[PDB]
Amino acid sequence: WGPGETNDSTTVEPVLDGPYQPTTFNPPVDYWMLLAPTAAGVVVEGTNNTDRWLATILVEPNVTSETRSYTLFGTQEQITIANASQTQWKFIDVVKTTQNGSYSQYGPLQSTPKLYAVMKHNGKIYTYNGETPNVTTKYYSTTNYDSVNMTAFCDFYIIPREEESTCTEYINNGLANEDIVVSKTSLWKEMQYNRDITIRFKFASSIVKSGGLGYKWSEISFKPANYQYTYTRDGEEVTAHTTCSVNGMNDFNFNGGSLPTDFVISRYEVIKENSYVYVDYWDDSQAFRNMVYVRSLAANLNSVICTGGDYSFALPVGQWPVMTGGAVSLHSAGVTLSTQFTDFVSLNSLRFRFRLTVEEPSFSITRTRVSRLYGLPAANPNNGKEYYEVAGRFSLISLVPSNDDYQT
Amino acid sequence: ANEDIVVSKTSLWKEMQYNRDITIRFKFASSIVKSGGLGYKWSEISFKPANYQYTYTRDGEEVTAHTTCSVNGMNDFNFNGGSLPTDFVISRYEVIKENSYVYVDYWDDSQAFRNMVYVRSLAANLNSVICTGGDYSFALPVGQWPVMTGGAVSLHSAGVTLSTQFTDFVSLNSLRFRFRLTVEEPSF
Amino acid sequence: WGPGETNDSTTVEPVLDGPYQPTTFNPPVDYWMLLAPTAAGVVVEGTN
Repeated sequence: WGPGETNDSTTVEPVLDGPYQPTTFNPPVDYWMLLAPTAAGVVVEGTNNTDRWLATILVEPNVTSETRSYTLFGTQEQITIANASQTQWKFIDVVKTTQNGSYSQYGPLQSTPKLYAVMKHNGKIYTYNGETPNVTTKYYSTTNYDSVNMTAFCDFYIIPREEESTCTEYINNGLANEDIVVSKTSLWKEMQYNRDITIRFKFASSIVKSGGLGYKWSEISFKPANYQYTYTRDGEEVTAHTTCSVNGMNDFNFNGGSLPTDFVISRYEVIKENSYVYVDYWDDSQAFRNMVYVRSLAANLNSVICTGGDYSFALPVGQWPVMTGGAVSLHSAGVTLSTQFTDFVSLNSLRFRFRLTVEEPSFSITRTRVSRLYGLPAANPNNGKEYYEVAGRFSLISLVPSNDDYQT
Repeated sequence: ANEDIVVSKTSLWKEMQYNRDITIRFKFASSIVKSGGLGYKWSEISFKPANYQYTYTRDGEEVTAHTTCSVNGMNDFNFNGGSLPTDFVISRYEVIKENSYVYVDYWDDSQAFRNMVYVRSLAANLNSVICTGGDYSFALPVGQWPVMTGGAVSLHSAGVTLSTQFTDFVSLNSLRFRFRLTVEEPSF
Repeated sequence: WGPGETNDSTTVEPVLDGPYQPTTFNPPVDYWMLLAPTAAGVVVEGTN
């Protein structure tokens, strides 16, 4: 008995984390900001506003010593620049330490892929430098490293530090027809059973987080959940196993924006009227031993309520949204038998399909305008409970061998 | 309450084996929905159960077989060109891999297939096939239309499942062959 | 004869498209741009 095959909803894998628009933000620590601009000029600025204004500038290839008017932090400034490379773009880091302070150029980096990377760590700003295909990194010590913003005026990505092995190669290279009898005649009769049943089951969810800063998730999906227990019926102790799965779920997604600090749920599934919940039940009882060749199946099962649990999203900053509310009542949508035939043995399953009907209260997510939706979330379907239960009658009509027969 | 009653008397049954030559045919379906906005963001490009009916001569017997093809265990991929309204985005599409399988449900009308109930055991020996991926354009209001190309997956025989839905008097049967996948060149 | 329940999934009502970031582009005809500022000053600019 037991294991069916109804799995789904797997996902792999954001590699660049998506293009982010030109904005001013404060990326985290131990994470590399990767710049791959499309037009020359200013690319990124870093400002602490008391003693540190850094500005990285991209000079086109085959540009000689000349002065240009670049708007650095909202004000025009005459910056002198030169590049000996006829084909390779040149990154220069113009820095000052006062509001009216002097601009001083550091670097350069002559690189064909037009890729640059920066990060903050332990009181310094590390950046890429050197030459291709022999690129390396350098650093500049800076006080108050943890409060400096990094404002980009061009598209960029964010890559974790632990994937430095991928960051380096990124910077380097970029992205007849007959009937045969087998046995003689046999002897079987029909036996009708009436028993009682108490199916105990539980939900399980699969939580896969999107790689990046930590503000956005990738997948919060359902997953089949198994359960074992031991219960009494008419004085006999039976050790019953259950396995709950689902189908026909509806995929909701939230997007606060493309900024790396905006909360995004690329997908999370919910059960509604257009869904079902299957409960595969099996035990080692003698009734189930006999129940192989079955003619009819019926059962008078009661209804069960299932509520949504609270899920706290661990954001770096801000008040954590909490998905709360939601609940659905169930009713047995008949029971199906399945028989999977393997090379050497056969496997069975008795799946009680349960249809769904929404009830009160609705679920919501505070501080977020997407509110007052229906359904039971996949974030925490168990609502902190160890199991749900549905109990009732079981009425079976099966085909079994016969004894004390052949006459009246 | 626990009791044991009888509904019918004794009877006689015979364990009889049937070997038949089967030629299954099937097809796939696509359900491509365009999301709100300009027309550069797609919400879903996903499979759909593909029903197909056909008639074929099996050892001179005309047999009308009805099949329904689907895939299970697939993985969810996506693509992004940017959050700008003119950038090509596909939020979630599905793709079959080695971790997945292909389930072809079916039934037909010949006596041998009308008699496959109370099966004790069974097995099928088939060969492998190939399914390649075709072309499809993405209609954009303004700009060259992206088009897809490449990809191919070979199927190899697997087990069978016989599903019987009972609602309280009746039997509702269907057969279902399974196929394991090996992704084969060309890529997509 | 009837097939069993096949595995499926359906998206439903992604009505709120966006939010997008400040940027420049040529919006197409037959499409309302609905702007929602948060501070005073300029909101949208346009030039031929």
